[PDB]
Amino acid sequence: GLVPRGSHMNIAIIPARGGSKRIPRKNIKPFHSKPMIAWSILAAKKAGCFERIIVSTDDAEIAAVALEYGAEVPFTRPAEIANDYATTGEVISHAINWLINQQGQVPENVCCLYATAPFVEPDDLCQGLELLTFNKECQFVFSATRFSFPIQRAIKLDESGWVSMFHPEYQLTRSQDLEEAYHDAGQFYWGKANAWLNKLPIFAVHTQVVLLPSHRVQDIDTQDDWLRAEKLFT
Amino acid sequence: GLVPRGSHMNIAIIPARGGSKRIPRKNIKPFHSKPMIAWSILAAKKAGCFERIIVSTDDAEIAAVALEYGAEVPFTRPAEIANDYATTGEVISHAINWLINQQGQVPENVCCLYATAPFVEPDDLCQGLELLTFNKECQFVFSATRFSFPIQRAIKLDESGWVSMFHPEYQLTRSQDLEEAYHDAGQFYWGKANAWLNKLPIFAVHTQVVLLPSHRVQDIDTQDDWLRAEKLFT
Repeated sequence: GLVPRGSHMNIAIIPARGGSKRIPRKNIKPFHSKPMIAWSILAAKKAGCFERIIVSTDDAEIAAVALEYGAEVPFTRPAEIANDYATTGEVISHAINWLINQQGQVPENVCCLYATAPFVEPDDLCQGLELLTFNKECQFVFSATRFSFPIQRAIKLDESGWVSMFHPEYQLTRSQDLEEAYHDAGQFYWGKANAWLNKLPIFAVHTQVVLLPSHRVQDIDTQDDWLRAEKLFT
Repeated sequence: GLVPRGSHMNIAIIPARGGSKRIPRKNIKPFHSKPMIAWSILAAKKAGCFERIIVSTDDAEIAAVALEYGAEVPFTRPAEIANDYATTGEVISHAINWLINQQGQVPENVCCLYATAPFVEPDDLCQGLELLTFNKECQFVFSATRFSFPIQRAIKLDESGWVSMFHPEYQLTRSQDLEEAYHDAGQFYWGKANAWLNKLPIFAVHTQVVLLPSHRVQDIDTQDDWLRAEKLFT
């Protein structure tokens, strides 16, 4: 863990908490015959732009699996309570301060990579760094994806199933004429260390995205989702 | 083609035009080793709630394939021009008037089923009828699906890649507190015959939906999409 004199310290933090309600043991449940978190550690390792890849967990079993797959677990966070679910920003800040305070290493660019993100592309990770660093004023870069249907044409259902538009002014508007819309794909978030530390708001500062195609963005929120995403990963 | 005395005339119309720019011959291109339109005719036949299943096309080759798979092609529309792409409503109205005028049969409930809709469930088709008919004032029922990410948190990109929110007032709003949003899945549209004939606006009248789960709603807009949707259909 020597580094070039003059190089910038770029790291991956992979948060993972125990306790997930919908899919028990979600972060270590097998996905295509590895614990789910393995795929994120593996992608971070293959990307080649990180000098450290750390799992931040509050759970000793998850810690064990992360070490098994070659991530660093330099600390274990104390178990969270349900009425105090730590935000991503709180976990990332914790890790950055811990590195500074406990190890005297000052991160510059910090990538939060989700534990459940098995279609993440090593290359998208590196593209995000490059966008973060090329644009001097950029504080964050996150994985995003296009909405597959125009948000302007969204409808709501009343309590009796009756349809109405959210925005009736677009009822007759040409599709070509609707402004393109995107959302957070929920896979990775690069930020400048000071951005995370200062709790800058990602969607309101100088933020860029790496755009992922729809097929690489997969919901894995239920057991039925986990099955369908396994069948597709093969 | 005898019917019970006192029964209501319920039909499927499957529009199909030639000329598709992105996927040539899209409506008859093989999908899992049948022409794409076959899957829609097949589902309509299996649903068991239609007394006629008609393909409305402007193309003799498509007509041939539709007859081959057991749809009726009682007429061929004259080829369209590119500067006069007929709306769904125009095609449906044409077919309904044609049945009345040319054959003296008056449709009551009319289902427009897209030619490219291979994950459509026979049962969803029948559920739509039942919703159309149970609710006296209902003019339309269409296949819809939830947005997978909240539309209120959508972002836009300026010409330099810079992120901003469409609706900054929701920057800190709880996910639980966002109103659920849906969109037209683009698979089928039931309507009362008079609704189609009177050109009633689907999203502004008495309209219901049949809600399809995300995995059954698949984009098939490109050649790469056609491949991925074949791999999944197996």
